[PDB]
Amino acid sequence: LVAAYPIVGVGMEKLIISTNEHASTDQGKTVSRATTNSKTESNTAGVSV
Amino acid sequence: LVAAYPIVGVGMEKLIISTNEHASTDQGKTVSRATTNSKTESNTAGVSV
Repeated sequence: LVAAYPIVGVGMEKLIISTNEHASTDQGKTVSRATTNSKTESNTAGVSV
Repeated sequence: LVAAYPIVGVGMEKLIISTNEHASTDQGKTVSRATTNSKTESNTAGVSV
C-alpha cells in the first residue's frame, strides 16, 4: 500500500562571481635633436629737419 | 560471503599554472625638414623739443 518513491532536492552552499575587465599599462620614452641656420638682410633710410 | 568489489581513488602529484599576458614592444624613428621665408616693413615718425 506504500509506494516505492524517491524525492530529491538541491540546496546552495556558496556562490562565487568573477568580473570581466581589460587593464593595460603603457610606458614610453623619446629623444630628439634639431639644428637651425638662418640669414637676414635689411635696409634703412630717413630724413630729419 | 565476501563480495567482489573494486575500490579506487586518485591522488595529486603536482600542479602547474600558466598565466595570460599580452606583452608588446615598439620602436620608431623620424626625420623632418622645413623652410621659412618672410618679409617685414615698418615706418616711424617722431618729434622732440
